Amino acid sequence: DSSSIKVLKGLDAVRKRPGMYIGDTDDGTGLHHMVFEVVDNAIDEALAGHCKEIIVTIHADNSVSVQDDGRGIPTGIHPEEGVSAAEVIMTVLHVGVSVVNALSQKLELVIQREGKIHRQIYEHGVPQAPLAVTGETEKTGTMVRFWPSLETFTNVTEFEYEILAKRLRELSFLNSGVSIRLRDKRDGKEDHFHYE
Ligand SMILES: CNc1cccc2cc(C(=O)Nc3ccc(C(=O)O)cc3)c(=O)[nH]c12
Repeated sequence: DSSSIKVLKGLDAVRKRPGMYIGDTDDGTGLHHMVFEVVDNAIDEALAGHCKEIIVTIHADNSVSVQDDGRGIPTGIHPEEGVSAAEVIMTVLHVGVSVVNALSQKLELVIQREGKIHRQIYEHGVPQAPLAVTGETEKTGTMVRFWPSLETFTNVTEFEYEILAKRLRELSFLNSGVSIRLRDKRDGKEDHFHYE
């Protein structure tokens, strides 16, 4: 199946030359760019008028989650490639959320839409299983939590609050109307960014 082959070549490509996709993997810039890429996806959903709140969280285990209250990534199985439209978005190259997926040792996807909660787990960009319904809900949105591969990233491996805060504040400025929360579980620090 062409599609599976393609996807794995893409993932492999990104892990072999991460500099070409995420930036420097020693100085922290690439590592923080992982967060910004995921956030940019949530910003699109806000720009489209479906997302009002985005929540960025620094977890104690040095992963980062991004939650929006948008529509939820479509979950219906694409006829054309045999898996959830969400998995296509998470894995197909073109920088795209697939790059962050490729360079994460684990990624967790939680989608709320059409009354159902769906969940999928990825490792180094590869799904452990197809997207599956775990429950019901009245809410909508997309939550992506990722744990960056320490095979890829060295030296600066811990997320730095201030670096995330500066960029998220910039993004709220550029995208007037979007409301962004940043919360650090390591010490309870939090901020709310919202402009005009
Ligand atoms: C944390 N959030 C987050 C992380 C990473 C990727 C995405 C991707 C989307 C997205 O693709 N939404 C979307 C919604 C509806 C439809 C439709 O046709 O109904 C098509 C696309 C998103 O909303 N949020 C994301």
